Amino acid sequence: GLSSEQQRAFLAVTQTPHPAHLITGPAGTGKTTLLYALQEFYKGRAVTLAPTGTAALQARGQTVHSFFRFPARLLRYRHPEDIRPPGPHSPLRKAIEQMEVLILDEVGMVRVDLLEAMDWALRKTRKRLEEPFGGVKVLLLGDTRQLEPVVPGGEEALYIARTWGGPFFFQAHVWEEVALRVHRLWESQRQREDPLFAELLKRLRQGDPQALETLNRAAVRPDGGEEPGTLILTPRRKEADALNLKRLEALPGKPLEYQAQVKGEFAETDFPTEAALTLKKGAQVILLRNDPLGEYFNGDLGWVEDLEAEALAVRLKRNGRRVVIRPFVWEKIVYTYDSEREEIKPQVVGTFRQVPVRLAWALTVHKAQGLTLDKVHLELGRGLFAHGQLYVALTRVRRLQDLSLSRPIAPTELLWRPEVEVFETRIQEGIWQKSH
DNA sequence: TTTTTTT
Ligand SMILES: Nc1ncnc2c1ncn2[C@@H]1O[C@H](COP(=O)(O)OP(=O)(O)O)[C@@H](O)[C@H]1O
Ligand SMILES: [Mg+2]
Repeated sequence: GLSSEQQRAFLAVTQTPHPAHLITGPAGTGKTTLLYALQEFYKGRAVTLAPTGTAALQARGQTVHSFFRFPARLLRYRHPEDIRPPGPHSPLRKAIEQMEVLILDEVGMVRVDLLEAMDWALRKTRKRLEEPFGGVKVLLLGDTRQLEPVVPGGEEALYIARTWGGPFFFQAHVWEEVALRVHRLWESQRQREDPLFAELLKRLRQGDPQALETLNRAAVRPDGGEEPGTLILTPRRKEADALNLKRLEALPGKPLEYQAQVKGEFAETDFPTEAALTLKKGAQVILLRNDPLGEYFNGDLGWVEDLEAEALAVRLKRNGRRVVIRPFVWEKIVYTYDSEREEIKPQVVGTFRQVPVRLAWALTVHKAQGLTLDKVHLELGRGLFAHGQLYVALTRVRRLQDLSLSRPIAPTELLWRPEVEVFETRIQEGIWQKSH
């Protein structure tokens, strides 16, 4: 049931012994439905992983961290304390030893250390140290034009720069030992549903600011946020918070405040949600952690149904189901430099305990990455500031008419890091081999 | 500056 373009990639991946493939293209191009066809072909032989919970859900797999039991921190290069093989008689060891294919969805969101940790974990567990991924055939799928992987400041950023030169999956050293065969998908849903939108976005992918004039002519209407069924996106947290606060205060009903418990050193700028979180029944929220039992994910939108002491009920938009939310603990990690060997090392210095809930009438563009919305309004505020931020904001909706802007987009807000441009020009040949 | 993954 694949299109001709999808069948081309399906056959190029399944009917060759080559062990490393990348299937890439813009959103709506068929990557996920091709993944399902690959799963049906391989079924027992393949393990499906993704870097986020919502992507793992859409890929019918698990997160990379959960499968390999990686810690939620910087994965230092082949470091035995961050990358631990499974025990001698564990189910995970059997799963890795018998694995033939690893399917990795949304690979553009896989940070370089995550991918490298996969490589090392597979090599060590399978005892094939000289073969990339321990001889497992890796099928990467994803768009290469997204928000960059998260890289905190301080010694962590310096480590990643020193070790890999950057955060992207194509900067991993494993590509120096195996060639990545590339297969592009061009035909998108959007090309059929709104070709004008698809043409504008293609030019913006190419960094062409010319496209902004038509986009601004079509989409600028400052009152677009006042319309029903409209989620508001902002570049920064402060403006989204003010939006949410206004909606919360206008919502009739009795409020309940959830007070975080903070221990040790945890600056409030690093808080994953508000320390004093006030909620009302019916408030639009977004969940902030992945359920270990798979009933909800970080990024799930929903509505507050019940509010009680350290426990609330949320009705999920995704499936209409009810989930009960209790506090989670986040850790603050600091990396200290040893200054005599290379030797940075993590230490947990603080903890933050709070219900994993944030108000969601307004969201940041970063937080809305990976959601598909029916209608969005972009309240630009002081402006977009990150690689891919404009493109990700625009692509949250299916049609240009579903989008509105508070003001014209400026050419300074169309941002792409040159390393991503360089990698794209090299994967237009059909195969890519990282130098060194 | 500026925001976000991962348990
Ligand atoms: N071969 C196909 N047959 C039927 N529907 C398809 C096919 N390919 C894509 N679609 C539809 O197009 C939409 C986008 O496809 P998807 O696999 O989600 O693309 P992407 O992974 O790039 O977002 C999906 O909702 C899917 O229903
Ligand atoms: Mg996809």
